[PDB]
Amino acid sequence: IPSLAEKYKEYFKIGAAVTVKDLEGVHGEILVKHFNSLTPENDMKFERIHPDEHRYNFDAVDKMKEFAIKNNMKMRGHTFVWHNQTPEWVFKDREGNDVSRELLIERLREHIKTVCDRYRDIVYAWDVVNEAVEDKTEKLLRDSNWRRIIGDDYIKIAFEIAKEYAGEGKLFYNDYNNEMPYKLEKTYKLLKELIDKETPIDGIGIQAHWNIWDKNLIDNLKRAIEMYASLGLEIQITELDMSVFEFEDRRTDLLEPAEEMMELQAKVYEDVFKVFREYKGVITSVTFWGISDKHTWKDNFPVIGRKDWPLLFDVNGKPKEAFFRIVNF
Repeated sequence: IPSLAEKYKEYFKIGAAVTVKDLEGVHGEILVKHFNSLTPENDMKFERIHPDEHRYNFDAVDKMKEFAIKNNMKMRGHTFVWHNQTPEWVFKDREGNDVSRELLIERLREHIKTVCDRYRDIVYAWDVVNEAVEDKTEKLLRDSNWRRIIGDDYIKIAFEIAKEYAGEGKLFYNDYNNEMPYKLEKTYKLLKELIDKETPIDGIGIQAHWNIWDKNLIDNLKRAIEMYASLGLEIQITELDMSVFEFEDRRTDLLEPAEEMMELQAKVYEDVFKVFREYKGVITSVTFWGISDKHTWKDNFPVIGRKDWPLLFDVNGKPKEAFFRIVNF
C-alpha cells in the first residue's frame, strides 16, 4: 500500500474528482493517503456556484478547500465556460432578450473575479473553457450563447479575464476525445490560432474518458501529447477513467466485469501511466474522475442505471489490480 501521490511526487500531481460526501468515510481516507489534488466534480460549474444573478453558492467548494489545506492538497478549478452549464439569467436582459456583447463579457468578468478571489489560494489550474471544440461535424467550434453574443473572441476573452484574477494558477483548455484523429488536428489548429493572438493559455486538459477496448489509444495519446507539447503548452490529464464498455456499447446486463475485463483494464492503465511517466517533463497533473468504483459517473452515462468499474479502487474501497501495476516502477 504505497501512497499513489507519494510514488508519483517527482512525476506529477495525482488528483481525483470529488463531491462533499467523498470527503467522508472510506473515500476521505483514500483521498488523505493517495491523492494530492482535488477537482470539484460539479460544485464549481457555473450553474452550481452561481445559480442566480445575485447569489453564489460557495458551501461545497469551501469544504473541499478546507479539506485540501488540512490534508496538503491543491485544487483544480472546474469550469468557467462550458456548454449547457451556464444558467439562463446570464444571457438575458430584463425583456428576455440576449444581453449585449459588452454586458456578457462583464458578467463573465465578475463571475471569474468572484470565484478566483475566493479560491486562487488553493487552485493551481483552471479549466477556463471546456469543450468549445465542435464534436459532431468538421467545424471548429460549437454554436453557443457565448459565441452568438460575443463572437469567436469569447474563448480568448475568457482566458484574458482568468489571467487577471487567477494569481499563479495556470489556465487550461479542457476537452474529451482530443487525442482522436477527428478532433486532435482541429484542436491543435484552434490552440495555435489562440496562442498566436497572444491568448494567455498555459495548457490543454486531456479529459481521458477512455475504455479498455480502444486499439489506437496509446498511439493516439502519444501523438496528442506531441502536438500539444509542440505549441509550448503544459498537459494535464483531467478526468481519467477506464470503462469496461466501448462508448457505443450500451449493454445493461453485466452484474460484474466479465472475465478478463479487470486484467485488461489493469494492462491498459499500466500502459497509459507508462506513457504519462514517459512524457513527464510536460505532464504536470493526472486526475481521475472519481475515487472508487462505488461512486462513478459511468454508472449513469452514457446509460442510466447500469454499473461500470472504471477506477483504481473497487466497490469496497480496496485497490484493484490496476493500482498495483501503476505503482510498479
